[PDB]
Amino acid sequence: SRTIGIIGAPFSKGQPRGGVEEGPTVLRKAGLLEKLKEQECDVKDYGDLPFADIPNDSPFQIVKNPRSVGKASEQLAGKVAEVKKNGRISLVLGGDHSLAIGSISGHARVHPDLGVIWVDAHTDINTPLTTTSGNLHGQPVSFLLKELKGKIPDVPGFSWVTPCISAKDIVYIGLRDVDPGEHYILKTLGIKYFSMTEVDRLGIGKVMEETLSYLLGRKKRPIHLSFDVDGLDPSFTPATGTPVVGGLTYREGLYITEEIYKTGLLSGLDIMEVNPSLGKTPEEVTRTVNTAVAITLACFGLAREGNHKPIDYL
Amino acid sequence: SRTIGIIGAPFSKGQPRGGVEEGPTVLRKAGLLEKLKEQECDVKDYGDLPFADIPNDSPFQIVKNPRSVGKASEQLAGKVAEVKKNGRISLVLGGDHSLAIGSISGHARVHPDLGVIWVDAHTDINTPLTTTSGNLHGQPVSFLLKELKGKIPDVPGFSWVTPCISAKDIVYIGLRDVDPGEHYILKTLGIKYFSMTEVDRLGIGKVMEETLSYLLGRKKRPIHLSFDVDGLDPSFTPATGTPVVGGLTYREGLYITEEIYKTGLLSGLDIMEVNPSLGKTPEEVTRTVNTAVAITLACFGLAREGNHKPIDYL
Amino acid sequence: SRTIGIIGAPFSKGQPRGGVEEGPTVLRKAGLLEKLKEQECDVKDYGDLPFADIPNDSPFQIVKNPRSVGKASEQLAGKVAEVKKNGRISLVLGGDHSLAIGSISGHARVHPDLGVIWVDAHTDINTPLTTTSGNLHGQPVSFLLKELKGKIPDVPGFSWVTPCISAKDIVYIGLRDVDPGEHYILKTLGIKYFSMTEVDRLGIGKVMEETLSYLLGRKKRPIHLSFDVDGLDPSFTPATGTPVVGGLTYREGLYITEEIYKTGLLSGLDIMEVNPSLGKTPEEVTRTVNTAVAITLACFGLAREGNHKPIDYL
Ligand SMILES: N[C@](CCCC[B-](O)(O)O)(CCN1CCCCC1)C(=O)O
Ligand SMILES: N[C@](CCCC[B-](O)(O)O)(CCN1CCCCC1)C(=O)O
Ligand SMILES: N[C@](CCCC[B-](O)(O)O)(CCN1CCCCC1)C(=O)O
Ligand SMILES: [Mn+2]
Ligand SMILES: [Mn+2]
Ligand SMILES: [Mn+2]
Ligand SMILES: [Mn+2]
Ligand SMILES: [Mn+2]
Ligand SMILES: [Mn+2]
Repeated sequence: SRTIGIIGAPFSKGQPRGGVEEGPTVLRKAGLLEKLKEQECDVKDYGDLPFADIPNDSPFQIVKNPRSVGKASEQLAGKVAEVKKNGRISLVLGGDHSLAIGSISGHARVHPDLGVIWVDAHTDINTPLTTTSGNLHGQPVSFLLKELKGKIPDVPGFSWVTPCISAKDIVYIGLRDVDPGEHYILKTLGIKYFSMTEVDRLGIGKVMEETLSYLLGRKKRPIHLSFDVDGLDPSFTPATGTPVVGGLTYREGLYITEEIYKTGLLSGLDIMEVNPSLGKTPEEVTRTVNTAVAITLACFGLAREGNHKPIDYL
Repeated sequence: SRTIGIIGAPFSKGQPRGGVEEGPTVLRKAGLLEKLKEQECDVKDYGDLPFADIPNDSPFQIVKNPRSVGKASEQLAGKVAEVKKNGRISLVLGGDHSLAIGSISGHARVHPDLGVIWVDAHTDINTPLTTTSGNLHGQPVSFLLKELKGKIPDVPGFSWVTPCISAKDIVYIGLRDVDPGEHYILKTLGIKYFSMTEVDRLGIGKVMEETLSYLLGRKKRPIHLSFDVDGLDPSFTPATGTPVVGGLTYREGLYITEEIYKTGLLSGLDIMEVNPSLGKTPEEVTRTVNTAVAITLACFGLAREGNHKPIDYL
Repeated sequence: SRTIGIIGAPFSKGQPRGGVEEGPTVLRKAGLLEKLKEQECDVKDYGDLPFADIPNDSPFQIVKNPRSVGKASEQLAGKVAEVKKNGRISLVLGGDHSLAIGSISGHARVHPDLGVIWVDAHTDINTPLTTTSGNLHGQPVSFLLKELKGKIPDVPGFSWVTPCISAKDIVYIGLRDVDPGEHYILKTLGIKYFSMTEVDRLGIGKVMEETLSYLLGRKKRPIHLSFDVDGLDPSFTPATGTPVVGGLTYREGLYITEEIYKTGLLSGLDIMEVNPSLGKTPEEVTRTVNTAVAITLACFGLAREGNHKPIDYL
């Protein structure tokens, strides 16, 4: 049975806009925990993380808020490892995507053999040196990849980081706004990716087959799904900081997560970048939160074909 | 040549909301009959059915308005059988989906070998015992299936019903909100279905190929298409009683119906659950009615590639 | 390297509505030339064409503004041939689609072996005799096809036209509103087409593979892409004169143009039928222009997976 440990991560300093901190709150108030319980799920809530203010946090070169971002991820890694040791699937409610450094790092402490599926409009693989924005939510993958050690400078706040995945252990789905440095890294390291071009070419059906065969073909292993809500088209998730048109549909989002659930190997989940304050209308917030909840429920067994308990309904 | 008998079925008591009775009216005022004539069609209008008021209709256990629903379907079955005996394709304008009991039953009197394609967000296969709503528009398939006789109680109003299809004679397309009891029946009886998950997996092209091969592979036979407008996404058909997000697109809807037309075997058609009173704006009503008309026109030969008469246009 | 010659064609008299003349202006003000320069491109601007007023232009039978349309295309053919002789890809900003007579004709003077890809909701293949509207933007293909000479009357303004393509040298993508005479011609001449039905059936991936294999399988040759913005769904390009629902998505539009870019054979491009005055809101205009610019940028190398210069980014 599929058993979850919920971790709230109200953190925003990996990017400029403030409202992403309210991510955990609006998802919970949408009745996420209750809805999980209403399906097959054993849910334990490990609460929202207290991220202390680090008021003295001047840029490292162009990299903004490095100490705050680093500490938040350090804290999150500790909590994720704790929930994993308790035999539960970690469900991190973000919060900006810089937290993926902490989420994946903590997960990997307990399950070093994890494979990562990254659903996003962006690769989030800028280094502190290639970034032109300095926003750390556009950099987390570079901190995790072994191949890029010695390319990442000693950024204050990140001394605790030990890269825990290789180029072969991650697959991107949804990419349509990739920086030139990022594209260079992508091609250089030979990372498997399905940009929107590939999804258009192959269909999401083949994308998922290829994705799961790629990661699980050799050996079954724990899956970490890091889901940036901006992976989906802004017509479905508008209340987010860096929306890009031409995204994955609602249907494609549910297909990805249904197929992932059915492997029985989902081990860690990030639901990131929901910013209710960026909704142009109340309905836009509602639509974004509703979609994020739907995505989450699919990850833990809710199937569009229907679900039933193991009894005779007739 | 493709020859039609139109039957209006202004009936609503299979569900709570009243405006679905206006279905026939708004479709006709959209110029449906004229547009059919403007393509290849021989159209006879058998008028709107007069459904008498049965004011004494207390629930049967939780099942609501059983006598009214039963009589409406009994009447409709008689009219459908009449149009079929006249060598015409019955076109039923609904009205709520409980009327499918009458439509399919009457059709099957004349053509017992029919196969059913059911386009819907829902399976509509609750029994009077499994339903939690009591709304009969969520139950019609259970009354039609031979396998489920002895599971259906003697509901007042339905003594005339004799189940006329087996589990193998129906294919669902579009399913994304299926009750647990319904999912149990679906899996137990081995009914062929393409939920939105399958449509996402395979593409509507393969779905239609599989659907038609399934029903027609052994032997050519009459097709009954029961089309709930909520099968399509609410972005296309919002003025309907039980909308569910993540539906079939407009394009997928036309593809389904184009492919069905081209078999030359369409024998019965239901266009159900249009409720103009549920449109949030006049445009939403217009959009819903326009889409329903477009779907209908495709069923009778209107092709997106173009149509032409058998002459030399040059 | 991919090298462009921009030609503004502010012309509207191939159809009734006036604002399409502002096409070049709003695309340029959207920063199109700058954005092309911001990617790999050598851009020369050959300016906007001065189309003299021909006030004496009474209908030829039902065909409207024949002399004005004919002269505009004659002028455009001269400019396109000039840019082609200069070793550049002609980029024509329309303007209504009647200008395709001039664009393709001029291109073909320099590269007689061109193949045409026509992205549109319409076939634009009515002759002056089959048209029921008389609008010349619905007729340009008939003037270009060799097979139809002797079917085209001596329309004033078009004596300069010499048909330059055969039935085999054109592929349509996007068709969903085709007149009966047009469908007759399509089927009679055996022209390759992918209506929305085929796109639904096969997926845009297979459509592009088949399209390019069809045109380029035997021999590599220059490609002319004539892109009517109404090929895309009106949810993406609403500010256009003849919108039709159920169109190609934004994603499909970018996939078509990405795949075309990657052949290295794009030789001529038309971006047609943008009419800012038909936007119901400022945002609709913006959305239409934004989409058209995005389509154009994809034709000249902008890839959703990312782009990078030939250096070491690390
Ligand atoms: N690549 C960006 C966006 C990162 C998004 C983070 B994610 O996916 O968690 O939301 C954007 C860089 N871009 C450079 C030029 C254009 C504007 C900013 C960056 O800041 O590095
Ligand atoms: N399955 C439902 C909806 C039926 C829709 C009828 B159709 O497709 O003609 O429109 C809904 C049951 N559901 C149970 C719990 C949630 C709310 C109601 C039911 O009432 O049985
Ligand atoms: N086929 C039409 C539309 C042409 C669109 C031109 B394009 O693709 O550049 O935008 C429409 C003919 N139709 C006949 C009956 C219905 C209304 C007009 C025509 O005018 O010939
Ligand atoms: Mn992102
Ligand atoms: Mn991200
Ligand atoms: Mn339904
Ligand atoms: Mn139904
Ligand atoms: Mn057009
Ligand atoms: Mn056109």
